[PDB]
Amino acid sequence: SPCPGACVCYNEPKVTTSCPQQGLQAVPTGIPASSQRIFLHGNRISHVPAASFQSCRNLTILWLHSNALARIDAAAFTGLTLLEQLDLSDNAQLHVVDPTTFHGLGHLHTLHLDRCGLRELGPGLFRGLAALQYLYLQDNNLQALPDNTFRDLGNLTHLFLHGNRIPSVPEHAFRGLHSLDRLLLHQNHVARVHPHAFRDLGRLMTLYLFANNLSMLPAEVLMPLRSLQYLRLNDNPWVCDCRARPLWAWLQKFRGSSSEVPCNLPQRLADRDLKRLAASDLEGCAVTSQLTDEELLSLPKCCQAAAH
Amino acid sequence: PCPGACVCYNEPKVTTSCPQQGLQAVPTGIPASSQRIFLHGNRISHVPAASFQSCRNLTILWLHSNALARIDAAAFTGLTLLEQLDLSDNAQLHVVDPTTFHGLGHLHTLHLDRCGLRELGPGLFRGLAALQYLYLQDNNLQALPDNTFRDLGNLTHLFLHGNRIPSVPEHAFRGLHSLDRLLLHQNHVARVHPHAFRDLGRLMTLYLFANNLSMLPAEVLMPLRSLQYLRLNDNPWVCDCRARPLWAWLQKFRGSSSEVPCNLPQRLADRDLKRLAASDLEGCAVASGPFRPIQTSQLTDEELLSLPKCCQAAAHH
Amino acid sequence: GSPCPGACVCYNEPKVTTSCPQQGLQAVPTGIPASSQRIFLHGNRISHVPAASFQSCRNLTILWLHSNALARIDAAAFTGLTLLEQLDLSDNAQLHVVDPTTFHGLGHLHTLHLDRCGLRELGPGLFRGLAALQYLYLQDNNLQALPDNTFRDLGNLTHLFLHGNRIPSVPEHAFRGLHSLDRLLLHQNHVARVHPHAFRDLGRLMTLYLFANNLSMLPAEVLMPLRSLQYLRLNDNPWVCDCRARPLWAWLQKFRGSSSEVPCNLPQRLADRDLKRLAASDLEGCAVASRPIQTSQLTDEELLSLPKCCQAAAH
Amino acid sequence: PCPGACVCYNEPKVTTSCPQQGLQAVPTGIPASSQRIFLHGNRISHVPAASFQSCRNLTILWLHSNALARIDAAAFTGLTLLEQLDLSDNAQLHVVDPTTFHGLGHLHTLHLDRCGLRELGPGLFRGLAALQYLYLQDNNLQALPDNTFRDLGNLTHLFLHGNRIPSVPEHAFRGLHSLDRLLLHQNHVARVHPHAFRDLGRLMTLYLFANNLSMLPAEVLMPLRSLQYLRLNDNPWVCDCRARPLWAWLQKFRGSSSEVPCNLPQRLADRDLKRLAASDLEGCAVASPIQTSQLTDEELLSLPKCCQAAAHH
Ligand SMILES: *[C@@H]1O[C@H](CO)[C@@H](O)[C@H](O)[C@H]1NC(C)=O
Ligand SMILES: *[C@@H]1O[C@H](CO)[C@@H](O)[C@H](O)[C@H]1NC(C)=O
Ligand SMILES: *[C@@H]1O[C@H](CO)[C@@H](O)[C@H](O)[C@H]1NC(C)=O
Ligand SMILES: *[C@@H]1O[C@H](CO)[C@@H](O)[C@H](O)[C@H]1NC(C)=O
Ligand SMILES: *[C@@H]1O[C@H](CO)[C@@H](O)[C@H](O)[C@H]1NC(C)=O
Ligand SMILES: *[C@@H]1O[C@H](CO)[C@@H](O)[C@H](O)[C@H]1NC(C)=O
Ligand SMILES: *[C@@H]1O[C@H](CO)[C@@H](O)[C@H](O)[C@H]1NC(C)=O
Ligand SMILES: *[C@@H]1O[C@H](CO)[C@@H](O)[C@H](O)[C@H]1NC(C)=O
Ligand SMILES: *[C@@H]1O[C@H](CO)[C@@H](O)[C@H](O)[C@H]1NC(C)=O
Ligand SMILES: *[C@@H]1O[C@H](CO)[C@@H](O)[C@H](O)[C@H]1NC(C)=O
Ligand SMILES: *[C@@H]1O[C@H](CO)[C@@H](O)[C@H](O)[C@H]1NC(C)=O
Ligand SMILES: *[C@@H]1O[C@H](CO)[C@@H](O)[C@H](O)[C@H]1NC(C)=O
Ligand SMILES: [Cl-]
Ligand SMILES: [Cl-]
Ligand SMILES: [Cl-]
Ligand SMILES: [Cl-]
Ligand SMILES: [Cl-]
Ligand SMILES: [Cl-]
Ligand SMILES: [Cl-]
Ligand SMILES: [Cl-]
Ligand SMILES: [Cl-]
Ligand SMILES: [Cl-]
Ligand SMILES: [Cl-]
Ligand SMILES: [Cl-]
Ligand SMILES: [Cl-]
Ligand SMILES: [Cl-]
Ligand SMILES: [Cl-]
Ligand SMILES: [Cl-]
Ligand SMILES: [Cl-]
Ligand SMILES: [Cl-]
Ligand SMILES: [Cl-]
Ligand SMILES: [Cl-]
Ligand SMILES: [Cl-]
Ligand SMILES: [Cl-]
Ligand SMILES: [Cl-]
Ligand SMILES: [Cl-]
Ligand SMILES: [Cl-]
Ligand SMILES: [Cl-]
Ligand SMILES: [Cl-]
Ligand SMILES: [Cl-]
Ligand SMILES: [Cl-]
Ligand SMILES: [Cl-]
Ligand SMILES: [Cl-]
Ligand SMILES: [Cl-]
Ligand SMILES: [Cl-]
Ligand SMILES: [Cl-]
Ligand SMILES: [Cl-]
Ligand SMILES: [Cl-]
Ligand SMILES: [Cl-]
Ligand SMILES: [Cl-]
Ligand SMILES: [Cl-]
Ligand SMILES: [Cl-]
Ligand SMILES: [Cl-]
Ligand SMILES: [Cl-]
Ligand SMILES: [Cl-]
Ligand SMILES: [Cl-]
Ligand SMILES: [Cl-]
Ligand SMILES: [Cl-]
Repeated sequence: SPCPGACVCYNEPKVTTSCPQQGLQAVPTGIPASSQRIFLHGNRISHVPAASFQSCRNLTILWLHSNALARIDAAAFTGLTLLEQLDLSDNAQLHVVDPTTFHGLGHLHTLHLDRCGLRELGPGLFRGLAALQYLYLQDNNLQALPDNTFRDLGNLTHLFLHGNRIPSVPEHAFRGLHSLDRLLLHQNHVARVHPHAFRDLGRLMTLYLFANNLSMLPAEVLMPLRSLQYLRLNDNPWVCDCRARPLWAWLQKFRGSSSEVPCNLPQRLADRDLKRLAASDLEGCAVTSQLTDEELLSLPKCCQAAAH
Repeated sequence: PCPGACVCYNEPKVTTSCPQQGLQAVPTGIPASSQRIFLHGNRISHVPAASFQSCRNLTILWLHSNALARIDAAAFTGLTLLEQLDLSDNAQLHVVDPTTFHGLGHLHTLHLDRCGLRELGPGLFRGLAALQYLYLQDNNLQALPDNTFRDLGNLTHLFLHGNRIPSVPEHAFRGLHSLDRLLLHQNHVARVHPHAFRDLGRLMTLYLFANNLSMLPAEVLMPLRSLQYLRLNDNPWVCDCRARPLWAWLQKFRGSSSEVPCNLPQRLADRDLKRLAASDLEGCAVASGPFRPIQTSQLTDEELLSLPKCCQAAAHH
Repeated sequence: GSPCPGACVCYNEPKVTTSCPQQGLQAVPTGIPASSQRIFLHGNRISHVPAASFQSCRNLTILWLHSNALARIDAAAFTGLTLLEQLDLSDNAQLHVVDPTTFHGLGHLHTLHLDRCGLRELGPGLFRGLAALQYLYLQDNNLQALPDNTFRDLGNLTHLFLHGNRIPSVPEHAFRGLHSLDRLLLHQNHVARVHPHAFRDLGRLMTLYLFANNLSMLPAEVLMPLRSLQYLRLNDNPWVCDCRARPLWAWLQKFRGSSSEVPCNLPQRLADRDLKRLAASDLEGCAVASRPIQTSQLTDEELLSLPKCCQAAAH
Repeated sequence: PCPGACVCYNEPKVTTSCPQQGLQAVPTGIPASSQRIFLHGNRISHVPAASFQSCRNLTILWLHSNALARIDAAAFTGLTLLEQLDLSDNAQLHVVDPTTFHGLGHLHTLHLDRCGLRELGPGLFRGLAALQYLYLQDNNLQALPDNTFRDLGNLTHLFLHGNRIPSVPEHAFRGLHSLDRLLLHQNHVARVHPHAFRDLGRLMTLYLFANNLSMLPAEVLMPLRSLQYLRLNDNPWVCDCRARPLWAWLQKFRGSSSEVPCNLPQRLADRDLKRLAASDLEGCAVASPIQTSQLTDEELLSLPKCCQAAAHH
């Protein structure tokens, strides 16, 4: 019954404790235990200690974005077995989340972790979140997409990873994401997508890969994407020589929608859209042609053969 | 001995035919060997259990356009050779007992349109594994519960237009793996659950026009691999970020579709979603709640929760 | 109506019951309470069951009509009885025939007693749609055949009683559909042969009675689908212990379950020997029905109708 | 820092051990890195959600032989690395909230015996796909609801003896396809549904002794293809017509079984059913001494089907 001074409390449609943008630097004491939704966003809260909301057993929505979170205790969400939506975004100094923090939240549907200065995704961080549908991880400081990071997320439909520093997509980065509809990887440092990286993405409808470091994309990697409707590939250093031939053909047959695929090399094809190129425009190796054998091994197969 | 108000003959099937004779009840003395009985266009109001009990070989029963107020739950129990049952155009019938069709394993067509039906009780279509045509249009249905058609694995046609169905839950159409044509137009459909059409891999025609769809998840169309024709006009489509998945689906789809006219935002009013470019679909156009012409920036976080996810993303950043 | 019929006793516990057995009733009594869940009319002298004889008793689950004087059952006798679970029509020896559509629509029927009803045949469609049926009693009738697909809808049937009839053989598809059958009683008939693959659908069968019949041989291959077999009775059959008995002999050696004795009727040298206890070398040559008649003097038509090993013999 | 009543050490696993210290509450200050906690033999009465919340890596929790009156539904929610949970010998616990074990997808053993349990609530064992050992013996259970163990695809041992289970319904043991050992002795089991053991194809050992079975359908034993040892003694077996299916099964079964002593009729008292001949099983021995001929058709409805046949002849 006693509502905290910084807060407004009401009962319909859900029991709500709302205290946003009140300059709070700590979670207010005396939050009604029957709260189903708690809005603490836009304050200056620095920490989330253990069991900060433990009495609110019926909590389904916890809003904590745009604070000054520097640390979240691994036991911060004790008691919140029914939590469905958790927004922790826009806390640029958070940097790290203990890998066990979200454990046991089997009702979680939405998790906002964007703009949290996250340096890495720890092992087990998203384990057990079988009901999760939306995962926001964009605009962090991620430098890797480790294998099996999303392995338990069989119900995930939306995965937002744009605006990090992801250098590549390993084979099993997206293992287990059989329900994924939308995958956004634009504005990273992706220089390559491993073969079979999209093996589990039979339901994917939308894939953004623009503003990355791709010089090539084997058509074979796109072949599991049988539900694909929309593909974005612009602003990549595409090399339109022999290595572009598979992607070129795939683009000709694909009935969905796609962006331009502008050539960056060779110079004679600069600013040409690959989709509009004739097959005979794709010749030789672009990369100076005589190289070290170790460097020759690092080039596409058609370049190694073009030397011969 | 043929009833006075009737005409009886034996080929091609034993038939008792007495339509539009102003009959106040089912006539007595219908030949027990009857296979086809045409009693439509009369003034019959009840069908007790004993009415057709002697007609063991009955396969076709026509009772449409009568004055049916009631059908006994045991009216057809022993008549399991029944193949076609037309009970339509009896507007005051209002309700059919959920056990009325149990055991009719040879039934192929069931007409229940224009019967003022208020609801489909649990188990109404249970066990009808041979049913091919089901007419339920122009009734007073206000709900399409999960598993209503669970056993209709052989149904090819399902008519549901002209009711007041407000939404399609996830398992409303579970089990309909033979369905070819599904007509849901002229209802109040405001939303379709993303996996509502999971079993409709053979569906060729789908009507959803004249409803209340502000958006349709492209995900719900994805299982419709046999789809050839899709009707979507006369819905209040919102052509903002929420329309992006459907927009892409419409570009790739090789079958035929109606226009998808944008209702909001105003700058895109009467534009066709099919003809829009991706860049046209940016941001959020608030089409729900009180204070109806409103900017997303003016909405609390709590208010944003009722909007599409992509609207929430647009408002915050 | 709600008052109890004169010849009856009515009570509510445990189920609403109308009980009028052995009252000398010649017809179904009027005024049986519509709320009846159970009706006992056995041991009277009821001569027929006309259309809708109990149609108001919508909650009826048990209808007892055995040991009456039924000469006819109207095809629509059981109108209204959608919830009927146990129907006992047994011991009406002058009934002779049931209209093939009489039980149609009785989807809750679990038990059906039709034994000792003088039944001359099982009409096409007689047991159609009885998906819940578990017990079917057909013993001590006058059945002269088991037509194909007679039981094809009886997927939940566990007990089938057919003894004391005049069934002459078991055709290939007689028992199609009986995937749940546990006990099959076929004794005291005239079974001269069991068609190969006749037991194809009886993988759950635990008990098979074939004694007091006219079997001269049983291919071991016909028993092979019976993976659940526990008990097999085969006595009182004119078993012929020649070359034709070799497969059954081998089967009996390996069989881990229980079986009766299998007494040899021919040849005379092995008369009344138990096939189970014979050595394989005791099984030789071919003994035709018949002084023993040689294969050598037989017609080719007759020869073709003998077991394969007999045809091979003397050839 | 190790709590005064405890001993703490690192190898082989980080362990906090404080058993039999007369503790009335879970000690505060248990090291967060604890993988194993031994608090058995104390007098602990409550387990609030906060108790073990900081022990994120907790794998083994021993709480047996305490005074538990209550376990909070959120007591283990975040501790999803739990593999062994021993809550046994807390006779006043009586109820475990149906959500208590949700999300424990690494749980391998769960001890709930001697907890005075009155019921198993819906969803109590939901999602425990890793569970191998489940102890539920010596409680106060009066029913085994359908689908109680539906998700326990990896369960090998299930102990249910010493309860008051009156019957086994058709789908009580649905889902238990890895089950090796099932102990149901010392209950009140009067009947087992014919298809109750449908999913128990790997079952090797079945204890049904000290119950109230007057008969057991052979049909229920048929799917038990791996069965090796069956205990059936100390039941009031009726060796009349209703025993014929079990009689035959007993003749064919090549694993081991206890004696199956007849309780009725008097002429076969204390005889082993396994040793009887088929001719010894005839007619109906009515539980009362009442003749079969004297029985009304109404009364016969509550008897085995073969008794109805033996009565009417
Ligand atoms: C949660 O909701 C339930 C059901 O309305 C209620 O009984 C319970 O008291 C609530 N819990 C809290 C902590 O308010
Ligand atoms: C995932 O979504 C499906 C519906 O698509 C739902 O039935 C299921 O309960 C959800 N959760 C899990 C763990 O499958
Ligand atoms: C990736 O591309 C950016 C331009 O968008 C460039 O500045 C950067 O050096 C590239 N990095 C690598 C590793 O190629
Ligand atoms: C129904 O059809 C069967 C077979 O054609 C026939 O024997 C019977 O007389 C017909 N009529 C009735 C009322 O059963
Ligand atoms: C469905 O229809 C086909 C022919 O259209 C038929 O062969 C099949 O038996 C029907 N299925 C059922 C379950 O009756
Ligand atoms: C649906 O739209 C029609 C016209 O477009 C309107 O008359 C009706 O009120 C709407 N229904 C709902 C529930 O908003
Ligand atoms: C059958 O039982 C139902 C519910 O017990 C009752 O409402 C109904 O009146 C009964 N029918 C008759 C004919 O008594
Ligand atoms: C047949 O038996 C199965 C197994 O007990 C049961 O689930 C099913 O409901 C039964 N069928 C009918 C029609 O009663
Ligand atoms: C059937 O067996 C009996 C044995 O009592 C025998 O009398 C009868 O002739 C046999 N029937 C045939 C057709 O051989
Ligand atoms: C759990 O173990 C990991 C190492 O696997 C360690 O980094 C972490 O600090 C441990 N957690 C606690 C609360 O001790
Ligand atoms: C079940 O057991 C198998 C074999 O021991 C194992 O591979 C599997 O991981 C187990 N399941 C779980 C959920 O641990
Ligand atoms: C079996 O039931 C009887 C009374 O019905 C009871 O005395 C006996 O203790 C029961 N058996 C067991 C093992 O509890
Ligand atoms: Cl609440
Ligand atoms: Cl804010
Ligand atoms: Cl903290
Ligand atoms: Cl959500
Ligand atoms: Cl993104
Ligand atoms: Cl999408
Ligand atoms: Cl390729
Ligand atoms: Cl792009
Ligand atoms: Cl170009
Ligand atoms: Cl290449
Ligand atoms: Cl070359
Ligand atoms: Cl008309
Ligand atoms: Cl009128
Ligand atoms: Cl009526
Ligand atoms: Cl329609
Ligand atoms: Cl069509
Ligand atoms: Cl979608
Ligand atoms: Cl349209
Ligand atoms: Cl149009
Ligand atoms: Cl506008
Ligand atoms: Cl347009
Ligand atoms: Cl964003
Ligand atoms: Cl009698
Ligand atoms: Cl009659
Ligand atoms: Cl029999
Ligand atoms: Cl049996
Ligand atoms: Cl034959
Ligand atoms: Cl053979
Ligand atoms: Cl025998
Ligand atoms: Cl001889
Ligand atoms: Cl001998
Ligand atoms: Cl042969
Ligand atoms: Cl140590
Ligand atoms: Cl102890
Ligand atoms: Cl351990
Ligand atoms: Cl023990
Ligand atoms: Cl035990
Ligand atoms: Cl049995
Ligand atoms: Cl024992
Ligand atoms: Cl065995
Ligand atoms: Cl066995
Ligand atoms: Cl003995
Ligand atoms: Cl008894
Ligand atoms: Cl009696
Ligand atoms: Cl029995
Ligand atoms: Cl008998």
